[PDB]
Amino acid sequence: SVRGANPLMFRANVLHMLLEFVLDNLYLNRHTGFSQDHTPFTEGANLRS
Amino acid sequence: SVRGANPLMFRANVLHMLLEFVLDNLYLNRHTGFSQDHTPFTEGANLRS
Repeated sequence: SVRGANPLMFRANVLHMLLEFVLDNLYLNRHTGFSQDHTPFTEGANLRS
Repeated sequence: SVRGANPLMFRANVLHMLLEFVLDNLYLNRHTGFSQDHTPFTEGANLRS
């Protein structure tokens, strides 16, 4: 069945899933730049772009 | 909006304005001639022409 899955394989699958969840997130957070807020919504904070 | 200024930039703007107010007035007062006046109300005064 295409709509179905075998339960005894659940853990195996979930595990591998988490493994990719990690692999796919292995990056360094890069810094971009800002601009001061020209409105009064915030007290002149620096919003990242 | 074309019309309308931004209040948070008021002092900033005003200051600059005062700066030009000074710069535009940085001159020496030149001495020009006069004329001896005999109008009844300013009799004998030397008005600068």
